[PDB]
Amino acid sequence: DNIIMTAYISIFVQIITAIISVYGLFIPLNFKDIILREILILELIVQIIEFIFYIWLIITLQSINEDITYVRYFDWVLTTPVMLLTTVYFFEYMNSDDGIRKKEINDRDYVYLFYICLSNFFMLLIGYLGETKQINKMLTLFGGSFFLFLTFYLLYVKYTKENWMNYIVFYFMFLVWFLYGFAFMFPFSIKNQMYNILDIVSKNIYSIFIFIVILNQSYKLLLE
Repeated sequence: DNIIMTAYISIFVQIITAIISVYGLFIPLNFKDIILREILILELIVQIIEFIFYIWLIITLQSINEDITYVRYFDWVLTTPVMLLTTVYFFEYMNSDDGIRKKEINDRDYVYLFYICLSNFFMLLIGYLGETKQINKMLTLFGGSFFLFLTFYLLYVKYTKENWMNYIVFYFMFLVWFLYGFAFMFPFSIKNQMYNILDIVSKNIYSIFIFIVILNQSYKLLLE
């Protein structure tokens, strides 16, 4: 009952977040702030993949004859790299006194961003091998956690500055992603309830956060 229930809740919050996000795209910004729009567009692309998974889940859960948790990885392998890119864009936005856009960041940092996504890919591959019972759960937790910590280390040392704004965003995101590893430990029903709620936080709450930053910047523009 509780997987299907939390899946419907997720889908509700997905639809509300998509509405807020699309409105966000239209809100007037200074040219130096337009990377926030670039971020919201990528978050909406993520939402397309998330939605297809959640519709598949609610339809499929009617009649299930195996642990289908592994199917989430077909979503994660596409969405998590995009989410790491939008995190980099936000930190660069936050920490750049000068206007910066994704083209300039992508062109300059291509190699480093590739390695962030490669670390993240190895995390997911180890998780997938664990989820499909090809390696034991302890080895999965250790190997997956190693690559999670490597991904966030790479993010930290290149893209953070030493102030409260940076610590708050970085460490909240880190905790949320860590809890996907925590969830891995749990039996099928509890694990999938946890993933259903975590997706709301990692994906949808991030989009709403970006929307709020856009609202704040647009108001400054209106007032000036």
